[PDB]
Amino acid sequence: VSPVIGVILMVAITVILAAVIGTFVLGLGDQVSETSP
Amino acid sequence: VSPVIGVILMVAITVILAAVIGTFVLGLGDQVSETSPQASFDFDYTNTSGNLTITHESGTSIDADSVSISGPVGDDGKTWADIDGSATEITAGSSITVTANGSSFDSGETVRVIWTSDSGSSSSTLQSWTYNG
Amino acid sequence: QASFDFDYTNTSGNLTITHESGTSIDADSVSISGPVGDDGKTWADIDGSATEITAGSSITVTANGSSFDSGETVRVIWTSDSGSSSSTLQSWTYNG
Amino acid sequence: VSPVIGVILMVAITVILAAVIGTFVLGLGDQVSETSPQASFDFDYTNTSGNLTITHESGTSIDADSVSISGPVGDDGKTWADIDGSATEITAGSSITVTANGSSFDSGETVRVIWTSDSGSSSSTLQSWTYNG
Amino acid sequence: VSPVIGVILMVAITVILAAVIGTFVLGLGDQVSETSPQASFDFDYTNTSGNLTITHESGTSIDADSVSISGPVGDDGKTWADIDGSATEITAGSSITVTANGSSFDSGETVRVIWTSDSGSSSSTLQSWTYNG
Amino acid sequence: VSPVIGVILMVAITVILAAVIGTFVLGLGDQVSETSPQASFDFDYTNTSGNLTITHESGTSIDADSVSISGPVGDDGKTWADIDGSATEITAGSSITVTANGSSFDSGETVRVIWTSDSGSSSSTLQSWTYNG
Repeated sequence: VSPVIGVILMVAITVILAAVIGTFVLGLGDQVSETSP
Repeated sequence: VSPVIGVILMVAITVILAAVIGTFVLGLGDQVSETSPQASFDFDYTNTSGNLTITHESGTSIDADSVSISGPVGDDGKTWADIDGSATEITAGSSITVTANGSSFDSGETVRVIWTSDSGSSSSTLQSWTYNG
Repeated sequence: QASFDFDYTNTSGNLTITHESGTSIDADSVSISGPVGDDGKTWADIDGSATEITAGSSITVTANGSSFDSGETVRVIWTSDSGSSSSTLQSWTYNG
Repeated sequence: VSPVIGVILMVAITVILAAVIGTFVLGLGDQVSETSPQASFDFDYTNTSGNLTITHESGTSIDADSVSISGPVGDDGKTWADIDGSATEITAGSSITVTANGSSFDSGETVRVIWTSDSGSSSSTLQSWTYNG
Repeated sequence: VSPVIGVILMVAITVILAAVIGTFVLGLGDQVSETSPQASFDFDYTNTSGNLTITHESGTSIDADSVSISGPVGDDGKTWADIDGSATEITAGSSITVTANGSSFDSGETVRVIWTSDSGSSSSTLQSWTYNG
Repeated sequence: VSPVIGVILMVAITVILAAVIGTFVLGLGDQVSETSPQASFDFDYTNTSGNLTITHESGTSIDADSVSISGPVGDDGKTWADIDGSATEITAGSSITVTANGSSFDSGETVRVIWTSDSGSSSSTLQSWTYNG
């Protein structure tokens, strides 16, 4: 029983941590634009 | 006689206790679900008028009622389907326009794009934008 | 022994309960108890013509009033043929 | 007697709970697919008539029903296979002509080339063009 | 009496089943090893005689018995240590010469440099050369 | 009577054995902590006098008592806060000067910057410099 629950909680942590990285890298990539004439 | 009765009562206790654990572990395992969409957005700010435009660049298609804008803007806390009249899905090329609260932004003010699940028990920040003067 | 999936939609207040995996259950042995409109009715009553509960079978109940409040629980309950035993198959709590 | 029965019931719970996780992780892993084509386009604008020509320069071959034009132009929201009568693939040297809505563009107006997947659950912006006076 | 015996038999089953898993996972973990060398090679072809020269440019040192040539050439399937008489290592400046099968190459014919591990259960293509007329 | 007593004694054994595992796994899980700072340093050597200058370029701020210099230099094994009189933090623009042991370096001699944790049970090499003639 306990191994399956451990797997569930590890997956739950992984999803949140991946979202946290995704927001940061997307915001970092949006910053570059607007060349000058 | 007594050993057999003891065995019977021990089995009777075991069945109930196993059911009690089973309910708990099944309920615990049902809790994990509902991942959030992955997409990219473009923030375009004009200082003369204070208008900020948010456009969908690439990624999955998102329900317009699951996305809301939070920040120091006039349209604060409203969904993407409210800010424009008739949106239903957010695909590439879709945009909305909000205005900075007052008439302009101040350095260090953030505007976020937020996703909320259908049950309302999960949320995520899709993207955020900070004004850096 | 079986597993169920609870799917709640906040806009309309509808909660869907689906059989995921496990044994087959008589639809007259299972009832729903909770602050919902279909309270105390069996699985065979909520839908017109059910006879067995196998994987992929679902029912839809509605939150009493028009929405749930945080901390309200809905249970799935099994009752034996003689009526002298009962058990809670699964329960769902709304946590805002 | 009771320890063996407890073991039996614990194994019975374990099997179901493992199946419940397996379904979820398999469904999560099936979601990622369908990358977008990489290609380059040439935008050619004539101010006298307001006509903008979009030509495929180099890159992969693209279905003409997967590409649509979005912008302040008369042919807004139509696919590449609709704007010309009989296109089927987009290879190098293929071009379409749209006209600015009204009779001319205004500075700061953008026209995009957009790819949509067969299921309709993904989109991307291939290229965009902004008129800068 | 019976509960203690049930516990004893359950422990006896647990020990064996744990050993069975342990053997499998240890054998699975032992399988991954033996990465391939990284190096660069120069292919020099002369059309008059049909001779192709392969020279080691830069990178790690490679055993001459681990590298073989495969392609439409006379020395097909032979190791680097066979094509020249007395090679033992492949370092920068080392070269071999093969000849196109027949007396010349045809457009679209490929010659590869291939590494094989000591056990013989892994291989990789170090570099390939295609004749494009 | 005896089955119930057997159950009681089995439960009594189970509780103790579970506590014994719990202590071990909790202690094992407490061990992982204390990551090291990430920063960049500039090494500037003058051959006439044998002086090597180490400057903080960019990165996080570091306690001056957590960083020491190891190498064939006069100030060997001393912390960054000892080499200069009154340092407390290492931020960008902070530098120290050490002198090569003897009066000059020899080719192949390395100087390291080393971080040590507060408990003293972890260390890392921040950056190293080798003199290549």
